[PDB]
Parts: sequence; C-alpha cells; structure tokens
Amino acid sequence: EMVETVCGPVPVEQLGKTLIHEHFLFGYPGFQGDVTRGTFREDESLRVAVEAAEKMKRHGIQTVVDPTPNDCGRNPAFLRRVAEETGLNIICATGYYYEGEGAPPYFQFRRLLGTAEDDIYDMFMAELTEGIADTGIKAGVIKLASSKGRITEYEKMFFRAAARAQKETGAVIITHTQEGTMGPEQAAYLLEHGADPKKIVIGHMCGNTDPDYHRKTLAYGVYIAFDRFGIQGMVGAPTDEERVRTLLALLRDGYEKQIMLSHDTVNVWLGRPFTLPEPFAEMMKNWHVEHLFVNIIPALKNEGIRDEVLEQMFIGNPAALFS
Amino acid sequence: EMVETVCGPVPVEQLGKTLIHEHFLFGYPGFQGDVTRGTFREDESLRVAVEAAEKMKRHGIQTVVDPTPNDCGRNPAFLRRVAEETGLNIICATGYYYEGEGAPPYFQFRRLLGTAEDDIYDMFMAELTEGIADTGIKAGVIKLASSKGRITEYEKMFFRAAARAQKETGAVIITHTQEGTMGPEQAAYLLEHGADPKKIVIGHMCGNTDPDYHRKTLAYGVYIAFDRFGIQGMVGAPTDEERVRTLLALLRDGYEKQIMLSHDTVNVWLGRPFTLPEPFAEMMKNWHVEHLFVNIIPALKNEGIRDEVLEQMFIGNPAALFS
Ligand SMILES: [Co+2]
Ligand SMILES: [Co+2]
Ligand SMILES: [Co+2]
Ligand SMILES: [Co+2]
Repeated sequence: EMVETVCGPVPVEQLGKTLIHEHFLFGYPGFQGDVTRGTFREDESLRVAVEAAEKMKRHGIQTVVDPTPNDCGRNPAFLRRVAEETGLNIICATGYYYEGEGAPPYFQFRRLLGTAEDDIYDMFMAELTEGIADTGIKAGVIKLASSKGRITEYEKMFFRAAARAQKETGAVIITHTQEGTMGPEQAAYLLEHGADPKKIVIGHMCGNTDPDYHRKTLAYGVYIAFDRFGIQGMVGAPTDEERVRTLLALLRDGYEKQIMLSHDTVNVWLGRPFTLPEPFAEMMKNWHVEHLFVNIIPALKNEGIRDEVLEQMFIGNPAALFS
Repeated sequence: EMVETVCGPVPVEQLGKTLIHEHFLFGYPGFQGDVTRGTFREDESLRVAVEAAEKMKRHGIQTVVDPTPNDCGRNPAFLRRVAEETGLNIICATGYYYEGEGAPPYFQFRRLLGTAEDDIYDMFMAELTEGIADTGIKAGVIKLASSKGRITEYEKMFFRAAARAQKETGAVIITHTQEGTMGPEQAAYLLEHGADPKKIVIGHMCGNTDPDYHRKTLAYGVYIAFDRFGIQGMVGAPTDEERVRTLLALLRDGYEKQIMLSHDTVNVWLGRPFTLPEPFAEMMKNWHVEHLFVNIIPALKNEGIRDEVLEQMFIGNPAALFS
C-alpha cells in the first residue's frame, strides 16, 4: 500500500504514470578524483534536474524511479530538493553497480575478511528501513547489476543479500544487464534464493534484439524493462528501431503486463563535462526524458499499439510492481 | 627553494626529518557507497590523526608526505587541520591508484572520448600549480601506481601525463609498486618520457627481497623507498626481518643517498571499521608510525649503521629530492 520516496511514504495507488529508470545525477566511479576540474555545482545542477522533472510532468509523469548506484554518486538529499521543488515523486535505490564499471575494491576487501555479504545485507536493511546516511530518506528499491556474459563472484554477493532483504522487506529489485546478457540467469539466480518474481524488474532488456531471449526471461514471471530508449551506438546499444521491433513482437505476443519503458537518462553528469565526438553525438541526440513521449510512443501507435496497452505499461505495471 | 604543503609554501631547507610515505586517511574505492554504516566521523578521526602526528613529532619528525590517491579518499582540507593543530609539515599528492584497486571507470570512459591523457595532465597541472578543489591547497607530489607484473594501459596514461607535468613544473613523483614488481620498469618508462630521476621515488621497494632487483632500479639514478615497515603477511608483504636484510645489503654497497624509509600507515580507515583475524593481526601489530624509531632504527644501529647514514636517509635525501 505505501512506497518510500525521497519525500517519505506515498500510496502506491497515487504513483500514476511512471518512468521506471532515469538518473537525475550519475558519475562513473573515480569521478570524485577529478573534483578540481569537475566540481559539482549545486545551483546549476538543481536547475537542470528541476527542468528535467518539469519536462516529464508535461507528459503526465508523476513518479520516477532513480536507481543510481551507491558507488555512482547517488545523492538522495539532492533528489529530495528536486521533488520538493516540482512535486514529482522520486524513488531511489540502495545497491552497487556491476564489477566492470563499479567500485569493487571496498567490498572485495570485505569479502577477503569474510563479512562482505552480511555487510551488504546490513546496508540494504538500513537503507530500506531506517534511512540513508543522515538524510532520513529510505530507498524504495534495491539495485542490482551484472557483467557482460556472467554474474561475477562479487556481483553474486549483492544478489544474495538482495534476495534476503527482499524476503524481509518486500522491497522491489531493479537490475542492470550488461550488453544484452544474463537476463534469464539473473531471474533464475534471484528466484533460486527465494526472491519474488512479481517484485523484480530485469533491466536493459532492450539491449538484446532476439525475442526468444526476452521470452525466456519472461517465463520466470518477472518484469522486464526496455529502459534505454535514445541510447544508440554506445555501450553496445542497438538502435531505437531495433528496440521498437523487439518490443512490438512481445506486445503482439500479449506480454504487456510484464513490460515497462524508460530512457536511462543521465541529466547531470558528475565529474568533468565532456562532449561526444561525431558520429556518436548525432546517434545519441534523442537521449532525453521526452523521447518516449515525442517519438517512441507515436511510433508504437503508428504500428497499432493501443492506449490501454500503453497505460498498462506506464501506470498499471508500476502500481502492481510496488503493491 | 620552496615546496607546497597543505599550509602553503615551506622552504625545503626547513623540512628536516621526514617520513616519505604515510596516510592520515585512506579508503578503498567504493567506501563512499557504505556511507550509512561507514560514516566519516570527522572529530574522532581528527583526534586520531593528531595523535599520530604527535607520535611522529616525539621522534623528531617535522614533515610527512601523504600520497593518498585522489580516488582513495584524499582530503587536503582535513590534512590542513592536522597540520594546523600540530605544526607538522604535510605534503599531499595528485594522482590515481593502480587499476586493480583504484576506480578506473571514470578515466577509462574519458579514454574512449580521446581526452583522458590530456585531462590527467590538466588535473596534475591544476593541482600542482593552482589548487585542489576550492581549498587553496596545492599538491607537492604526483602519485603514480602500477599493478602486479604490469603497468597497464590505463596506468601508463598517468605515467605519461606525470612525465609531462614534471617537465613543466619540476614536481616530485612518488610511486606505488604492487607486490614487489615493476620497479625497474617504472623508472625506465618514466625516463623514456623525459622525467628527471633525481625527482622520482619508486615506492614499496621493500616488497621485493632480491637485492639485484633493487640495484636494477637504483641504476636509473632514482630514489627508492622501503616504505612499508610493519606490514607483514598482508598485501603479499615480506617480513620486517627480510626488509632489514635487504636494506643492509644496499647500505653495504653505499646506496644510502638513494634510499628513504617509511611505514605506509593508514591512521584512519574510511568506510566501516573492520578487524583483522589472527594470525594476520599479530603479524601486523607493529604497523604504526613509531615502529621505525622504536624497533627498526635501533636494529640498524645494532648492526653498526652510523648516524650520518640514518640522517642522510631521513633528512638529506628529502631535502635533495625536493630541491
Ligand atoms: Co544500468
Ligand atoms: Co541506469
Ligand atoms: Co601504495
Ligand atoms: Co600508500
């Protein structure tokens, strides 16, 4: 009945239209070391994040899940300023990123000491049930992430701790899959450890363009997310045209009660600014929070997808996920 | 001639007795994600750090080089409080740790963009000549680090950028070698890119117990540091008995003008506290800032090492290094 947002508990029935995966802030681990040339400018960053929230609201979005990992610059107090300013519900995560682009040395060291997995569970419980740091904000989701072609020994500690914490709390799990791999394996591994499929979203499933891989994942009874619309050419991503093709195949198969959509935007980058060289910059030009509404949903309706199906994905599914 | 300390420029002739490698604070990358259970308690940490500084002062230390990497919790403003409270000269570093236990995703991403190496050089120059973040503090050394048996392509970006910054500034370079590997290779690679051997300290050389390896490094004209006294068993480290044996062999050969000593202490760990299991805790019991003075130096004196050679290593060498 309630879910924890950065402004406290909100009834699940009031979440309304939701984007299941976007970042207001994000940095690659190591951004902290480039603080001199890459300082976090609070005022300007807040203006940018607020403008992003305002754009989302213009398209009827009432709730965003921001699954920024703990080791990637997660800042709940900043998210609260955005929500307090805009009235958008923002739900944040507890979790670490995958080994390949995360910051594994700290918990790798605790693994060597023999405490890491219990420590991770302790962290999850604290952040889900007590609060993050001194912010008073509880996470509403656990974020998990795996590597390309395998769930590493490091990552599996977090998967196990997540299943444990979920059993205790009923918290939703949101995942990252890398380059269209491990969707089935993530679902299997979590359910093998007692997690509830109706509380799991296997993420970045748009990264794979073979609909049998999606069907295999969907057979576990989990949610999947096509959550990187607008990301093309980069991080091994297929095109939006390929995402749409794959998505249409599944909707025409009747899977709409298991699918959610999003962009995985990064609205403010932590660390030093950068510009993408061509041709990448042109390929990435639609990576923004209005793209689903301006471009993708019209293309879906232009291929016969009806409003009730879209509403199932954006409103119905988040309501069920968090219930 | 001056060197930049956390309190501003200090004449090199006033550095006096120096510990070339100690950490007041240090965290394994990822510690930031465990903020809820592993919070930074600034008062208590300052008290602990000040107490370490007072211990060093009692053995006549006036200056400490703290080469904590930028991605391992470096905190120049905290160091300044330690210095202000104690009158100790503290010199800090600019640099990133080795790939294996650092936070490489950030600059790996910039490498994809084509700018990483130039960005690293720019960071070095900013921090050596302008200031770190908004603290007004300049670094007095560049910290470099390599992996076990390899200077990786990520690491070499920093090595090349350091040689470049050193040519422009005359800055001192201090390095980390992993598990007694790559000393000769580091010296050779830096020299190949125009760095000045009289401004280079190859660190953790006590990690290798074969004096031939030391002489190969010494042949480049660089300083070497036996800087992990008291670390035994962990991190592949030899015993202090082995360190001393190796050091005496080199002092027999007359290399004292290229050698410096330290402990590489971590006086305050960032993140959540931990306990070492026995047997390691017992092996590690002498890892503290007084060990060189209470235990090691007296053993060297027992063996007939003259005060002038000890003074060369602790006073003469740092003066020459920074001149
Ligand atoms: Co992701
Ligand atoms: Co994401
Ligand atoms: Co080191
Ligand atoms: Co060190």
